[PDB]
Amino acid sequence: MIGYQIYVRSFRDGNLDGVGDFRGLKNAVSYLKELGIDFVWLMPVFSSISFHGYDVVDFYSFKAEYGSEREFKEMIEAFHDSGIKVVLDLPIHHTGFLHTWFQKALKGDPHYRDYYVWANKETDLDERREWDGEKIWHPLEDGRFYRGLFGPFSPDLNYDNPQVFDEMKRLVLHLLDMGVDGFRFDAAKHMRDTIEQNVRFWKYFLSDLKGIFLAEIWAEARMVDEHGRIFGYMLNFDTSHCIKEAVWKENTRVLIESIERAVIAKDYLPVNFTSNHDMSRLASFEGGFSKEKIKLSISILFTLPGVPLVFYGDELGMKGVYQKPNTEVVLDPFPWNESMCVEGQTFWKWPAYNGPFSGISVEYQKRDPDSILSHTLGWTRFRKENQWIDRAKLEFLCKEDKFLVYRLYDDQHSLKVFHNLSGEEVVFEGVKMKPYKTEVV
Amino acid sequence: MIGYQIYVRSFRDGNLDGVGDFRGLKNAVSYLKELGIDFVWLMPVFSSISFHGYDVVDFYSFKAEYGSEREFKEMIEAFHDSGIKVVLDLPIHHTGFLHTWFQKALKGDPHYRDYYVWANKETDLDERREWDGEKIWHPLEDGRFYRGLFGPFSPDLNYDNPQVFDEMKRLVLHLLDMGVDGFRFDAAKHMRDTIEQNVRFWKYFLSDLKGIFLAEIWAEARMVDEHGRIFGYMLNFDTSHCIKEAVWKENTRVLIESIERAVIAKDYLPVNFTSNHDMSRLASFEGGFSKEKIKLSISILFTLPGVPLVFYGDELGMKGVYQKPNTEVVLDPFPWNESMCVEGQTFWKWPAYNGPFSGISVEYQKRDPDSILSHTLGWTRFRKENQWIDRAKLEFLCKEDKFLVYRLYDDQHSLKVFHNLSGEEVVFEGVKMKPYKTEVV
Ligand SMILES: C[C@H]1O[C@H](O[C@@H]2C(CO)=C[C@H](N[C@H]3[C@H](O)[C@@H](O)[C@@H](O[C@H]4[C@H](O)[C@@H](O)[C@@H](O[C@H]5[C@H](O)[C@@H](O)[C@@H](O)O[C@@H]5CO)O[C@@H]4CO)O[C@@H]3C)[C@H](O)[C@H]2O)[C@H](O)[C@@H](O)[C@@H]1O
Ligand SMILES: C[C@H]1O[C@H](O[C@@H]2C(CO)=C[C@H](N[C@H]3[C@H](O)[C@@H](O)[C@@H](O[C@H]4[C@H](O)[C@@H](O)[C@@H](O[C@H]5[C@H](O)[C@@H](O)[C@@H](O)O[C@@H]5CO)O[C@@H]4CO)O[C@@H]3C)[C@H](O)[C@H]2O)[C@H](O)[C@@H](O)[C@@H]1O
Ligand SMILES: [Ca+2]
Ligand SMILES: [Ca+2]
Repeated sequence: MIGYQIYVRSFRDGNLDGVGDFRGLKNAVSYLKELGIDFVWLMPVFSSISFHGYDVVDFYSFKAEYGSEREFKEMIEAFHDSGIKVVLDLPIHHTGFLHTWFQKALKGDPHYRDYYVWANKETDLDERREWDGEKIWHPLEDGRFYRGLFGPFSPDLNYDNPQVFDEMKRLVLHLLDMGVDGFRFDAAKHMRDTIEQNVRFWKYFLSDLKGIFLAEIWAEARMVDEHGRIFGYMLNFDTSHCIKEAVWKENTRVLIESIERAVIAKDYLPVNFTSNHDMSRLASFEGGFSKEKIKLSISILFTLPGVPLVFYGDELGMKGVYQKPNTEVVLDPFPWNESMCVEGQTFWKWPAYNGPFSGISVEYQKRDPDSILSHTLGWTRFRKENQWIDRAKLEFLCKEDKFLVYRLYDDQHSLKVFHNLSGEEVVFEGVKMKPYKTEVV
Repeated sequence: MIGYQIYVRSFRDGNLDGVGDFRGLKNAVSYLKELGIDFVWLMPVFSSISFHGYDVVDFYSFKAEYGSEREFKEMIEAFHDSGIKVVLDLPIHHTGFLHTWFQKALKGDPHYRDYYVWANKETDLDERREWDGEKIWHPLEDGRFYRGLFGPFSPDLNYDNPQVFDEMKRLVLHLLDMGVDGFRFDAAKHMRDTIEQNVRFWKYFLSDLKGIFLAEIWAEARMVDEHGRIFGYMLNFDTSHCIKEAVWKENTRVLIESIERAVIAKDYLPVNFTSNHDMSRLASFEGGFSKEKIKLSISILFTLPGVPLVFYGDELGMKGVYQKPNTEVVLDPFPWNESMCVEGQTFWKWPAYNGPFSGISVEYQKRDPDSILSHTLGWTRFRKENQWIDRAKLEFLCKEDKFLVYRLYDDQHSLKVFHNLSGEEVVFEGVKMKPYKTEVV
């Protein structure tokens, strides 16, 4: 199993307007299939006014710019015809400020008023986030305060209200009933105010539901476990980082610690990725790094158990440094050819980090056997033929400073991995591990 | 007559995807009618993969994101419904690289190969643009060289060929029966190789047509004059830039030589604009300027013969420093309210020079008489009750380095206007004029 994270608007255009849409997604299948992609994780396809669409104004209507509900379905159909699943990012933790539910709660409506979170005499208004620490309590003139973790325009939904519960669960059944193979529950970590409350929440919420359930609980390995089992697919921020950090600091330690810590034997499938939209792209890790180091990070990712996910463009090494509040710098148009002028190319805005003629397009890299894509095409094909590695067991045979070597095995398999993090050859079991290379014996 | 240039994607959203479209444009009518707009010029609405949309790939289909032909026309009616005309930007000078005809011409199709311009053995392959001075002749793997004054992906059509003419003649007709009121001809200055050939062309092209034919010719007034009579409406870059520079230098000199140069006695209407997408915005003119000098620029614009045009947002003070290749920095989303979060608002990308809570939104300035909007309103409202001023005659009653005074008159009408370009008070014939104020009597 190999995933691929797509930002719809930047992937492929299907109606000749430069804006990525459902039809173009549909025509990109060959690329995905040639990339050995099993399922696509599609960032917010629901109508919101933002560019990233995490503040949904309606879950029952799609983004006009991506397409119609009919077009959405023919893309689902098509993807299946080609054996690929489709997982939709679902930010049900909060609705946009303009969602009709919030618009009503605001205008006094009682039924919807309970759909959201408001300040109570016994509530701390100076309460801030655990990370950036900006307040979560936002004021209305009528002295009213509704809580919103991710800002005043992403009002948190009351998941205490058993009405919201069904209100939403009915939706999950809707998209599923429509074809959606799975969801990527956006912010799964914050559905309720206490760790214990959230676990049970998901317990009930996913009760009688089948399909890929990917959760985003950006936290300490320890917590991800508790939910772990319940979803079946947990986003492994731990290792996703540690691979790059280890390759960067040319040291196996943290990777070894994180492998044992966040991968080894889990009641669920840790989803390990190259990078995502909330951080700098693989190719820009810590002031960006070596073309050969980028590959090594991709090799390690595909030679470790769990489910390997690639954020669209990472297989080409697209550049991008995370920034605020213009987070669209890491959502550049996917470069199909060098001129970025081809039936299908997106160009809704001029590229921030990845412009035309950069030598990083699909049509450019496809040729040079030394390219990051040609390389990734290598491990994606390998991992396609070795789906037994998903649950495979790991056994370290070498924990040196600049190199790692372990063994992946199951009842009827056993493969030995050789990762050299230094840029100077080292030997193990007769094997001559080259600089910054993964060998597979 | 007052104009309004709208970049559709950044104006109003009618399908809740936070992207401008024909439906929101329709919903933006109250705004426009109340702003005193007689006709809106709409930047390229045809299918193209760029964000601006000047490299068309078909003129018979609308930019997916903006909507369908259905919605396009439901909008056309509503605008006509409110006494507003729809002028369309028409990039018929060239086609996009992906446009059908050029793709067929790339194969050799006898018919379409001659729809474009090819280099000859006696053609200076290293020709150059008059201004920035770049290559006009683009190469092709098989030695070929085609001509595209705007880029290898914007290959100009060959107008020595009647088929190209007919082809575009039908188009205009098509869009006209469609209800469109007129066209803003993009690069209307380079339709032919000889300044004589160009006029002949335009003369013959528009010979039996009716509507607002606004030409775009970026040249000395003398050239604009030769084509003048044929279109009837000419975009006036000469005076448009002078009203801005004269304000910036508090030196009426250039303005007078300019008003004399391109506005006085013309056999067609000079269209005077606040600014456009090919240069910085009014508010950012030459390091941008004070809320004072901005109103003064507008004051002057709405008190001169010809047709005053406002590039969307300029009535608000929208900053925007022009630059390339990311020319979308001047196309910031038109801010309806401060939080930029209200049904109809766009946010397809994070603003470049006009982020949220910047005090320039429409809802914010509607509640302040001193705001650039209130000031523009008075000017459009005034010029609305003085239709005679477009065809009006001018003569200078007073010419002083820092303040201008002149007379607008026709047979039954006469008006005195007083402009103060300096920050120091000035009085003329028993009438003081505060710093940067304008007075009409
Ligand atoms: C309104 C917003 O909507 C969208 O914003 C989105 C939303 C809201 O719909 C949710 C998701 N992302 C959230 C996540 O669901 C949440 O739990 C937390 O995640 C924080 C995390 O809670 C914190 O603990 C720390 O996590 C720590 C770990 O705990 C630690 O163990 C070790 O691994 O280090 C990391 C980081 O140092 O930092 C993370 C990010 O900085 O914030 C991120 C941004 C999306 O990916 C994101 O695009 C847009 O993306 C935004 O731009 C927009 O502003
Ligand atoms: C393919 C392209 O499409 C789009 O570009 C678009 C196209 C392509 O269809 C045409 C139009 N604009 C063209 C214009 O139609 C053309 O004639 C020339 O216009 C030149 C002019 O010909 C030249 O003489 C000089 O003008 C002189 C006057 O003659 C002189 O009297 C005094 O006023 O000083 C000025 C400047 O010093 O500079 C002007 C601009 O720099 O270039 C501008 C950019 C549009 O506004 C523009 O958005 C995008 O904007 C681009 O980013 C993209 O690359
Ligand atoms: Ca599209
Ligand atoms: Ca829209």
